[PDB]
Amino acid sequence: SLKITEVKAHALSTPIPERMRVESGAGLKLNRQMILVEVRTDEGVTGVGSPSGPYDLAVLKRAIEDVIGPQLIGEDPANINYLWHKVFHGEVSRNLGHRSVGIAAMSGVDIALWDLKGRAMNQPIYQLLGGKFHTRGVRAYASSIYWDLTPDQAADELAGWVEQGFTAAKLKVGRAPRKDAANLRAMRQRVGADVEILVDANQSLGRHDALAMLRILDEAGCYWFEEPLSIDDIEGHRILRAQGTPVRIATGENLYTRNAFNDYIRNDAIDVLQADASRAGGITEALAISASAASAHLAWNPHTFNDIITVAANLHLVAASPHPAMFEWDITHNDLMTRLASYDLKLENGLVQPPQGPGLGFEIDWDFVAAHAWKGEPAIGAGHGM
Amino acid sequence: SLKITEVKAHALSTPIPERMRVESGAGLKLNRQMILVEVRTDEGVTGVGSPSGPYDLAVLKRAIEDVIGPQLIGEDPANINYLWHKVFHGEVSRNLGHRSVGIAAMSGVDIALWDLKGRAMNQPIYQLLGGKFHTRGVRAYASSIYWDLTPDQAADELAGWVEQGFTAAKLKVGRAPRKDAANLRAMRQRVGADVEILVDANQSLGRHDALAMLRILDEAGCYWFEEPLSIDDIEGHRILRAQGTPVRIATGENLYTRNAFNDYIRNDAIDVLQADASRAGGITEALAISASAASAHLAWNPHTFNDIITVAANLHLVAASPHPAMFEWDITHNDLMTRLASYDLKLENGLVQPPQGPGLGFEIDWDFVAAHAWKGEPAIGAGHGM
Ligand SMILES: O=C(O)[C@@H](O)[C@H](O)[C@@H](O)C(=O)O
Ligand SMILES: [Mg+2]
Ligand SMILES: [Mg+2]
Ligand SMILES: [Mg+2]
Ligand SMILES: [Mg+2]
Repeated sequence: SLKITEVKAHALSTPIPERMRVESGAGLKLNRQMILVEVRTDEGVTGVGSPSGPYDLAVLKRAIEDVIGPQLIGEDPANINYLWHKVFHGEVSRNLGHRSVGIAAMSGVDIALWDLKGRAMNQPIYQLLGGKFHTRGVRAYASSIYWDLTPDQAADELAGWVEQGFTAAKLKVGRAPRKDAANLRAMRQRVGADVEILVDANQSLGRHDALAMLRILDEAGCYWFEEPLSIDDIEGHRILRAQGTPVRIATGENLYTRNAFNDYIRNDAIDVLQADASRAGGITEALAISASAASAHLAWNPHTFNDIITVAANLHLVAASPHPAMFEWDITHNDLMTRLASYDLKLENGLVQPPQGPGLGFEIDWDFVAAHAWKGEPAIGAGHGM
Repeated sequence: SLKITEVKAHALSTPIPERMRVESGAGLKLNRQMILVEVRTDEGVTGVGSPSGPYDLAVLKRAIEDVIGPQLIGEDPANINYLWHKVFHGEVSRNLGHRSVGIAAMSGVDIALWDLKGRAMNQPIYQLLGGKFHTRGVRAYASSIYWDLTPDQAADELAGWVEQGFTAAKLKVGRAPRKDAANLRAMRQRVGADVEILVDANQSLGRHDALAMLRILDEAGCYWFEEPLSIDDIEGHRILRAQGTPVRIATGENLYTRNAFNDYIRNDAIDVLQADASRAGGITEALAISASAASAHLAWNPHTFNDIITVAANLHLVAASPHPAMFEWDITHNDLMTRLASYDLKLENGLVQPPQGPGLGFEIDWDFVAAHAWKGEPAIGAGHGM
């Protein structure tokens, strides 16, 4: 058996050309950042992970190295299940908060343990998880068309992503619902019925404006309505779902652990659970959430948006899961999606395949890592919701 | 009008002699720690606060100075309501997590803004809040008799607090329910019916063991059963409450914002909301939670346990609130209760009075602060629940 010797958190920042910054309810993007988690062992088998973002990099680094890390040093990394609970009950729930950046931190470490396990076994993570369900590949969507566009421009951008091979894409909404509606109408007219259009309000709407928008989304045949409301308003989501439209009510990037999703399910408040393996507790926790969605006859389609590691970690699980595929793929300017690792976007008939190597299944460019150390740059401007 | 110039977070640690270290489901106490928040203005009016604990001090310091702080610099501190929302929607909810150490961090800053406001106005916080309801003083309880005692020892400790003037005290339970039961029985026999006995399991029990223990709490006429279960199991709390006993089901030190408590209320799952002004969002947020409890014909009795600032902040609110008083007073070894400030425990006929000075109502001993800089010591050993 191996023993964990170090838990490291590398803070990384990559720039965004001013014109390529995009804004949603989450704020105006400034620099694409991440923590690259590195778990080392006595025999030199290493796993890597990411706790997603945007979350302050110093907060993440401290939580990972100095709160979670000490619970892992000296432990057999093979006992991922034991270690999840040791960390959650020993430190994170009480001492970082039960639905928190500490849970995202745990997630990054958990992903690294799964990567380590796959590397030790010389198997891709999806093989450990029972192998593929989606044997031919996983249907992806282009994430996302952001604010600050006219309707013709939104339609142009959608048509562009479709030309690149995407069969689905997402639109950010929430600031100016009349403009959002005009954008959606133009988008649908441009591409026709065979392209799925998803909408994401980043918690920007109140209940009544969300009900008004849902009518529009229904008219436009939208696939889902993501974060239509504050994630704190469970009943509001039930109200939207109770309208009985074919538009799925989706949320989950900002909800943590299976406990959050259980509360939504018990209140008939969710169609699509979007728990991200890199945020909601780890691969370990996302597995449980995906299963719980299926038990309730609901869907799990994770949020994946931060870096190529968060994408890859979720993709292993999605490939292995019988849930209908609607796999988030960040198409915005992001060096962490292109230059961090050897795994790249490749669409065939609208589908992507999980990485095929051991663990997460690709190689990290450590020269790139060394050249992009964080120097205190901000990731994102102030969010909305006031 | 003033302008905020600096938001500082002083990391402090104070030791606990070996024999004085107590253990509960939250862990074995090692050092009593805090962040002392200091908000400065251009005209030299300063407010202080605390975001409670245990939470990692470096995580807190970074969140306060470098995540929350930048949203405050240059702002008029008088607009506490505006600033709460600027911070929550701008940064904390999404970028630190909606039920998180970030919320505790916000709470410390919010308390400091209220302290600053009171100092600027030359009024105690309770006067701003509409003045006293509890004009004669606030009934307190001794917090707490911890694990590791025999029944005779538990009864003697309780009798000791009664001799000191307390009309109520709390017992920690959950590791060995048969011993817990024996302790309670001995305690009740010793003091008779006129002393309130509270019980706190620190999330240690599952549903069936909690139902079994509730029968014994009922037999012993206990006032409340605090954190009987994981705070993530709302339905389990409903089950306990549905037994219809005179024992109140209490939770809240580990639940964040009014949203958590609304979910408990909507599920008929809570009798006593324990939202702490220094954890759950601030004085601003605790005010709303207290009001919401009253609207639902339930009680708000805050958790207050970390330092004299968290005690004082809650006491101003409790003094002003019509809720029946059951005010938590940390009687364990804690230099942050005795040496940080000029305000101390003064029990008269079982009651305490809020500080009478401006703002929080006492002065900080800055020499003590300077002499107790954190040097990386841990606050608490691994918690339980696994
Ligand atoms: O000592 C402990 O068990 C905790 O740190 C406290 O917060 C406790 O739950 C309480 O109600 O004051
Ligand atoms: Mg567990
Ligand atoms: Mg989203
Ligand atoms: Mg608000
Ligand atoms: Mg407690």
